[PDB]
Amino acid sequence: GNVDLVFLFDGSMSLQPDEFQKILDFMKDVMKKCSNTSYQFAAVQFSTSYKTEFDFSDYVKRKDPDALLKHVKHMLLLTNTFGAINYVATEVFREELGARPDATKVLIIITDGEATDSGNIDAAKDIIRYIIGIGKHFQTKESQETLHKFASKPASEFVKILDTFEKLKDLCTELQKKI
Ligand SMILES: [Mg+2]
Repeated sequence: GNVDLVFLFDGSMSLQPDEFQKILDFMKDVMKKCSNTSYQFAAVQFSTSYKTEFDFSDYVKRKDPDALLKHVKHMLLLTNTFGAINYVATEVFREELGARPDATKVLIIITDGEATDSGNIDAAKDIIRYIIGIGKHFQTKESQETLHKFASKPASEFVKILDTFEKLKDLCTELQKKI
């Protein structure tokens, strides 16, 4: 029943300060609701570059989402989603970072725009992948559909297109129900 969950969250230049803070608050809320469970967490900010803001070992030690994220600095650059997902798959889901070999791997990708880079995410395909596309850049169907390649199948389950986070059916509950 162990789940190792990574939040992979956009820090691009398009995010207003309140919008970036709402992404932080969303991750904290999921963690608080899912705390003291078989879930362990890590979080990675991506924009141009990728930074593990806290790893699974950190999570087990402090178990305080506000302290784990207190040092995050909004990167304010690009949206290199291909590089970021590869980074998570190969550099974050590792025993050296506290990941548990027995656990089910889950990736929650949070983004406010289309990917600026290119390539493939072969190395991450066996991870259960949800993508949340937040805000105005996903107002047309075409834009939304560009996120399907990053998510598990079917997109009707794994791609979430949101005006705001409050409209999402509660993620901790849904994960505990389904994973
Ligand atoms: Mg953006």
